[PDB]
Amino acid sequence: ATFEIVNRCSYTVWAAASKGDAALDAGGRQLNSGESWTINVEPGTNGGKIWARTDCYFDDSGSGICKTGDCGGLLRCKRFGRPPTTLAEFSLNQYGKDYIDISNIKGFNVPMDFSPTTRGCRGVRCAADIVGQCPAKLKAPGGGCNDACTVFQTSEYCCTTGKCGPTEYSRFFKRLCPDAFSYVLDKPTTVTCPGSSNYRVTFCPT
Repeated sequence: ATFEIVNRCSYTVWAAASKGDAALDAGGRQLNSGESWTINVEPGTNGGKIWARTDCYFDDSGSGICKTGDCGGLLRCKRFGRPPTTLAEFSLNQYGKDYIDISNIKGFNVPMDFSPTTRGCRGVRCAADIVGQCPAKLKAPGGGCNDACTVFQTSEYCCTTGKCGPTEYSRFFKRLCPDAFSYVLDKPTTVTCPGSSNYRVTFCPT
């Protein structure tokens, strides 16, 4: 499946793509403002994620640091990124269908649209100014808006036993972005697409 990753932000981002125990395609790349990078994701990839990283520095070996979404200091991510990270999430070719969503469960750094480029389903978007509106206790000094689990490490925010409810913090994310997961047991906003759809992830779509 192809994913065209487009940076419409006025700032550089370092795109990342991983399924948590491996890179997807090269795993990451710099995208200056306006640039597009197309990756190929294998059929059957379960639990894939794409995200933006901000404020990165990499040496000539692809080792370094990012202020949001750092994946073990690698340009080419094999692992998931350090919160806060807005997440484009997907599982493809699942009993013949693909499933896509956006999640704020690991916080928010960059606005994004995640849409099919092929027929048969809608896209999802989280493009409100979550960083600007972020509650004081969730603001990340390194940049972005943390989720409450990251900040407070409670069973209720982290949904550790699978019984949690919505919270004042999750409701903030849900108010700003109704179309994204705000906590682990949120009413799902997952879209079912035809198996083997192709996609575009756009940072700063508005």
